[PDB]
Amino acid sequence: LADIEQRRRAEGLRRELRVRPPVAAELDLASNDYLGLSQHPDVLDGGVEALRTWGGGAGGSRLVTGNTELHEAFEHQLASFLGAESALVFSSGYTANLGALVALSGPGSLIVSDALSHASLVDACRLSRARVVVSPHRDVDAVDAALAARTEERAVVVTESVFSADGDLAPLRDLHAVCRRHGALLLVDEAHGLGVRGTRGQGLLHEVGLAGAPDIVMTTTLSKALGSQGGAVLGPEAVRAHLIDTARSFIFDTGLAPAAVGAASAALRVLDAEPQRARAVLDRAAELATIAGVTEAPVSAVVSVILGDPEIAVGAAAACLDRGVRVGCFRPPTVPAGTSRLRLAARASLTDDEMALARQVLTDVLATA
Amino acid sequence: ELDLASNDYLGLSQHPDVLDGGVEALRTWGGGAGGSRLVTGNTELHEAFEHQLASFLGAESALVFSSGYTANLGALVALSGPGSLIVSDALSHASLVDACRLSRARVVVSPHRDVDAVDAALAARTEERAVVVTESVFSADGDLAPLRDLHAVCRRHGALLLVDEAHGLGVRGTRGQGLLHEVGLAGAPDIVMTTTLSKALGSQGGAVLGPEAVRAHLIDTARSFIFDTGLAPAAVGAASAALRVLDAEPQRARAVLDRAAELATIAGVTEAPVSAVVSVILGDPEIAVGAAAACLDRGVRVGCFRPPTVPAGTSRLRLAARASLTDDEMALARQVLTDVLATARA
Repeated sequence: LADIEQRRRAEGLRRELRVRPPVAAELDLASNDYLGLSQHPDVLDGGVEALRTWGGGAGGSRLVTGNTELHEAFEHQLASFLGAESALVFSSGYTANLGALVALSGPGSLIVSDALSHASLVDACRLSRARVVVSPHRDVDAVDAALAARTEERAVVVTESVFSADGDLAPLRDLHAVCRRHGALLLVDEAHGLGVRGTRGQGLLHEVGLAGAPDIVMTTTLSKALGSQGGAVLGPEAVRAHLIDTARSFIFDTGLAPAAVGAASAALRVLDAEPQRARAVLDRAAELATIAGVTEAPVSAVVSVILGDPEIAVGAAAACLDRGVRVGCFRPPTVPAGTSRLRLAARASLTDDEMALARQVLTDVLATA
Repeated sequence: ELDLASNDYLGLSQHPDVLDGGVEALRTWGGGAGGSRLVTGNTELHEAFEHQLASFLGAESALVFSSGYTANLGALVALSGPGSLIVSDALSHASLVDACRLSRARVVVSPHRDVDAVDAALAARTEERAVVVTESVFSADGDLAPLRDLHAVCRRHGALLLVDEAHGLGVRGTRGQGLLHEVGLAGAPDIVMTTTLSKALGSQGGAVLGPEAVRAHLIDTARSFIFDTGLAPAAVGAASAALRVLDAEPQRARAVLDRAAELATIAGVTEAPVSAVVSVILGDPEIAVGAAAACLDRGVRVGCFRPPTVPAGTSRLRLAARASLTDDEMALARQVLTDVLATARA
């Protein structure tokens, strides 16, 4: 009942408030539309055409024909682009993670999940009803130790390829080595890897040479680089079939709107035709990092700018905002108490003029902090 | 062929205004929303639709999710949690089980529409916080939940009532506002409602409706919302337009009932259907799939529930009514279903 109301008290008095409305007007360095494809003309046209062809939403789930030919065609397109045999779309990356992790583990199995994991995967781990071990961030030897000592026959090692927290890279090859050595599955969330890592933006798995691996399952969102909505699970065909019969986050879920599928497919075609875009987001990231005084070269789209106390940094975010530039802002308790930071999300579609605005605003705001 | 298996209850998925709304939304806001709705996703469009839907359903506030599934996850997880009690109806529990598991709460599963069982569960709890979860129209048999009784019992024990109106929206109510609104429970301070946008409203997504505090609470604490990139503008525009068509044309909501009755008449069912979907219980798990295959082979796709979904003695066909059903299609259904059922119950 009213229990809600002073668990407003506790976060009314304390540093947190929600939320805000836009309508396209200023410079956004906080979105994860890494390739700027969300508002690309061709993506808009693809979503519109798909919408006019199939209508709004669909109807049920599938094993032969519930949704559409559109979904399958896109699944094959994405799978072909990423080097996997099969793909299956979900309503979101969240539900894709739920479905995949639940279907590939279950009771009596082991899940080894990186500590800095997005959730998405914590809820998936809970929903899986498997034994969950949380291993230290990118600690390969810890994972190996967990896998070697297990009594459960079936094991899944879960990690992000590019971490949502700091944008750092996971040691996918080493992890896959320990996985194969102990007969474990490797499940990698490439939400921040797709369109960013790889010479052509195929993700970190493809970049480090693990595309098409028989014991690797990949998940990703369609809402970042591919600038749309929805999720996808990719891997060997058997994985897709298994998902089709068993996945409570897929059979009960009405799936993905045709418009989102068309937009994602178009975004994929533009990305495939323009590999330079994937380099462009990294280059822009580097530019932002140089503007912000960050010495560490960006390995992903997002640049973290650690300032310190949670009120010079929020002040920096407010000054940036009042000068037409919205940036990301992490503070306690989302991050450790001494590391309140700004977060700069690069996009491949950033023009030199927009970068000039960012340069002015960020230079001035940061110089006085 | 004739599809009697879809849940596009109002036939709005390809309604011209729905298409135009989605196209406009897409051309205005683009594909998806870049990020979540704590980033830059809370668009004027989402807010406007939430207010619109809340206004139509008589609720104070609404919050849209990427699906009805994630809407249920968010609502149930955020409003229960460790140290609380969840009382979940047995026949709605198989869609809501993931939410119950995710909730980290103590979960008691009560017999179908057994109000006194729920009361006994609420009275004997040690947890101050309790949530009773049910569907208004059950996906299993399309029957109605005793919402008024459940609410009386909830108020007796200071418990929250959580209702999934996925199959009630656009179907129950004089204007298709759902069962809660119909039995006079709209806008109740101790009732939270969820619904999909993918059935009657012929689009995609979910929504949680209730007191303003519920919405603010969800925005601040709901993990299937904060970590979720949300709902496409096109889906929101399509849903909004569908809602406007439904509000302007209540007869559609009446029509789906009428067709359902007709289907029930075709199948020999004596009870007038209380919802869009009609069950034809045959029996054995291959007299029913065989009947479904015969229907399919004569141009009509019907539903078929079997073990694990239903008890072994009641494997059945399911016929989903739509407002967009023509008299010609109803004639086809008459011919095919009468013929097949006579040959399945023989």
